[PDB]
Amino acid sequence: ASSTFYIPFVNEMGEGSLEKAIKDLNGSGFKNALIVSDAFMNKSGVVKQVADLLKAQGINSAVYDGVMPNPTVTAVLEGLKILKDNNSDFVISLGGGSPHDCAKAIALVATNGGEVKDYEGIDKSKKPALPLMSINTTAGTASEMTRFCIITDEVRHVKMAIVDRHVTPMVSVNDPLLMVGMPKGLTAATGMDALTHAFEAYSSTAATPITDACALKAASMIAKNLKTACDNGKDMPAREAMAYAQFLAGMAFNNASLGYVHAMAHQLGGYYNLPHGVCNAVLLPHVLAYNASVVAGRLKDVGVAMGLDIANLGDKEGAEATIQAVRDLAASIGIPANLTELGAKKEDVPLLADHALKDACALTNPRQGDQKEVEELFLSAF
Amino acid sequence: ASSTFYIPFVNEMGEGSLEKAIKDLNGSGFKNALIVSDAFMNKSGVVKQVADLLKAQGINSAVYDGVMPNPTVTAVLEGLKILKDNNSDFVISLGGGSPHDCAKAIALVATNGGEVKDYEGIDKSKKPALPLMSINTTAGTASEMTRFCIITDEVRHVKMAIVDRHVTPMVSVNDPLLMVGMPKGLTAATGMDALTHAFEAYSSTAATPITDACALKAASMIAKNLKTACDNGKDMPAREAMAYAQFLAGMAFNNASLGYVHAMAHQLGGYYNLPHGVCNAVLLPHVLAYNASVVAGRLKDVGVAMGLDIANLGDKEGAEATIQAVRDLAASIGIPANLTELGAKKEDVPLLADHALKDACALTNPRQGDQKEVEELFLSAF
Ligand SMILES: NC(=O)c1ccc[n+]([C@@H]2O[C@H](COP(=O)([O-])OP(=O)(O)OC[C@H]3O[C@@H](n4cnc5c(N)ncnc54)[C@H](O)[C@@H]3O)[C@@H](O)[C@H]2O)c1
Ligand SMILES: NC(=O)c1ccc[n+]([C@@H]2O[C@H](COP(=O)([O-])OP(=O)(O)OC[C@H]3O[C@@H](n4cnc5c(N)ncnc54)[C@H](O)[C@@H]3O)[C@@H](O)[C@H]2O)c1
Ligand SMILES: [Fe+2]
Ligand SMILES: [Fe+2]
Repeated sequence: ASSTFYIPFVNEMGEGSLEKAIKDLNGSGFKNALIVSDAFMNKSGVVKQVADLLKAQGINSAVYDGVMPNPTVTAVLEGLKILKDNNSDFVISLGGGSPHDCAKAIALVATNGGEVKDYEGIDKSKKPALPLMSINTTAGTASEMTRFCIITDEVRHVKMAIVDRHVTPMVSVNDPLLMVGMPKGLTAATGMDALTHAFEAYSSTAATPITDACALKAASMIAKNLKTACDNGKDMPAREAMAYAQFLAGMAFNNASLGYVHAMAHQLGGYYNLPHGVCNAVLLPHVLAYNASVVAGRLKDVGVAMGLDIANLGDKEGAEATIQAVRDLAASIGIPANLTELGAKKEDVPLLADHALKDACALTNPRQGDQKEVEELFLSAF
Repeated sequence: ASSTFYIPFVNEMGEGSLEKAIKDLNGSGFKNALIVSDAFMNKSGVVKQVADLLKAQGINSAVYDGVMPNPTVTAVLEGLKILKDNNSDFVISLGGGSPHDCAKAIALVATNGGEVKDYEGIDKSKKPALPLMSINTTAGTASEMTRFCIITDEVRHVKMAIVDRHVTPMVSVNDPLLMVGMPKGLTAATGMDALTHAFEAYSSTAATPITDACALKAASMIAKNLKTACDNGKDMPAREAMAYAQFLAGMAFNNASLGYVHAMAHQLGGYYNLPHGVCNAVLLPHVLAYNASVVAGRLKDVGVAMGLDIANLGDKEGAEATIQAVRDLAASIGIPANLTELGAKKEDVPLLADHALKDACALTNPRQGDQKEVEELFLSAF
């Protein structure tokens, strides 16, 4: 239906895929890698691990661990500098979403024009970014496989969006071994983010038969494995399932886009720098009820995929039960009860709702609302 | 077991996807294209169509329409000659699986030099093929998105399989506008080929959560639209659904690989010069029954995705009902009833089985047999 499916040419997954991925670099002609990650990744030795595997392949590396949650333009320039001083010939992002976005920005500018803003928009760059490999460590973002790059400009205090086929990593890596170390909180929040991606992509007005297939399979796997990974981060089968699941969710949202959960969430965790993952998790149930008036039938499909015994229910009751199941799941893994517990203030709703309707994710939401409707939706999230 | 998921980074689909894909070449830098197609595509004017759209973007093009079913080394060589004399900077395949494979080979050799036979096997090429855009016109092969390139050596009558991430097209195009012209025979054939891909991918020992989801969705869409597309090729929705379906089947088989149906069918064609699509179509049900002893349960899963009322049946029964549904679907769209009609001769069975066991697709079949069993499988299809 006049659509486009974006995704990396190569996506390595499963236990041991990291070594496989690095091993595949031998003979590639790369000599100097730029490892873009965060403080924690470098501290716990994950960076070292990569650097050594790389050395065993005759490839040296330089490290930039100055990435903070919700990347910034200063982080990028910071990486470009380190990149230049080491004359890096390729980039490797390591960690959760933040490192990938920063890395995508580094690699794009590395081979293209100047500042980041010059690429704020859709397919702005004319040249492919420097080869980029993204190694994911959380089970919920999928930023390692998206063509999205959101860099925050602390000047104008506005977050720029770079939707470009050129920021799609050349190779994505989802090795569950690097995920076993996720504490319960990050596991629950990123997993609920993955679930949100499935729900919003499946509900999107830009949905295709492909995104639908991936979205439902993702919700199914998350429904059968998120609780386990939260109650036992060492359960390798559950970790591998979530890695696959979060990728499937990405296959879906990277191409069908999202909705009001994210449009609204980006405002709480944007102006109030809250952890992306949880904001979506708490908002999800409430947005589903709102959208249920238009896509009750499809919310039921998701509930059915989730293993719920509702196939015989009408779409209305099926959607409610699915909405209830999401609430029960969130509660079972420690997700906050409402925005009140997130530190949000009801007096900020009018501002949040206005900026929410402005978010690019709001465009594909199945139900379109006005200022009043988004404000009341917010207030109900408290 | 860890896995890898291969796919072009950009995949354009739906009505109008052709115009979008060509428009996106603007500012790409490509000024001279080698269009690889066949006699039909050229005479019917599809080649001119594409050539003209390229012109509107200031891109010249040279055509090679010598491709025939089961692309050969000779065809590859001729195409490289035209490429050379025109110094084409990128390749565009146009048509079904034959042009895509021929184009992948031409593109791979253009940058890697040597001969086609040198790349037979896994990831043998050292450099990425010349940029390649694949425009698919049949609804069943998906070769516009795979990392497989099958070329036939006419001199010694030998099919060579090139399994290399470097042959993955840069951009795939699936515009149902180019599939509307498929005659009922080709619609039925390629449609059954896509269904075979789904079955074999779902039955494969290299299946993953991702290939499973894609395979099942492909089977569900085919069971719902193939018959409609055959009865009336002017039905755009049907054509578009078949296009997404065949792509989804490719998402599955390019990654989990195939099985005995293709292992055997590749021989019938590479010997009696029979159409790829029809060979698998007639063999499918006989191989499914053969494999039913090991994967009856998964075979039942496909049946359910196909909408069969077998959810409440046991695996053996569910599987048998699935296989019968396949036989009935094939009959309903005019697939020849057996290998005798195709012109296959029992006297050649011993050699067909021998080579079938040596086919790369055979390694993933869920049930491994021997010379005698494969010969008997063949004869059972006469
Ligand atoms: N394109 C979009 O619209 C979109 C969608 C979803 C998320 N995002 C972006 O993605 C980012 C969210 O990334 P995220 O939640 O994966 O994490 P971050 O938010 O990437 O990292 C969070 C923290 O978890 C740590 N961590 C990562 N893996 C770990 C492990 N295995 N064990 C222990 N600690 C680990 C990090 O070191 C860090 O301290 C945000 O910047 C968000 O805005 C963008
Ligand atoms: N992943 C892979 O690499 C892969 C998978 C399966 C099959 N294959 C290969 O692909 C080939 C099979 O290709 P196929 O069945 O698509 O067909 P071809 O075999 O591409 O073409 C068959 C005939 O159909 C015609 N045709 C194609 N599109 C048409 C249209 N829109 N309208 C009217 N006629 C049209 C052709 O001009 C030709 O006469 C085999 O050679 C096989 O080995 C490759
Ligand atoms: Fe998200
Ligand atoms: Fe096939």
